Amino acid sequence: EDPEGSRITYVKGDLFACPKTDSLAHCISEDCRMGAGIAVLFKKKFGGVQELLNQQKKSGEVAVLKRDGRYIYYLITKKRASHKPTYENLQKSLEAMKSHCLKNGVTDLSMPRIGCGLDRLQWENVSAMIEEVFEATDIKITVYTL
Repeated sequence: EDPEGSRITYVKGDLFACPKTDSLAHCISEDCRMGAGIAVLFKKKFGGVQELLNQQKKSGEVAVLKRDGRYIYYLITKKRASHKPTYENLQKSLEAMKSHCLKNGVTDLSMPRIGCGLDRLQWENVSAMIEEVFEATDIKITVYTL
């Protein structure tokens, strides 16, 4: 009797108070503008705007910063901040993140309800997508809501 446990755990609280060893993820546009929502706090806490731009990542890719021995993943899901993401680009970006996690030994991720709220995707779809992308890995995801 060897319980895998849930892929996704839900926590009411502050994403940025997650374990310091967890990597973090959220969604941004190719323009790397982080002027609304939780992105504002990613910008304040981790910076990296020019470093991210220099990676020249496109929709469906992931830009990455290393901060304090773990990673901050910038899922590039749309071209511009005022646009809306497709599920297809979100999936591609998550796959990209997964492959980086696996290459770099990341086993624990924390994130908000990615794509949802202002990006106007439906959480039931995103959670299913996360489950599909991370199946057959031992990467656990904690999703934070204030």
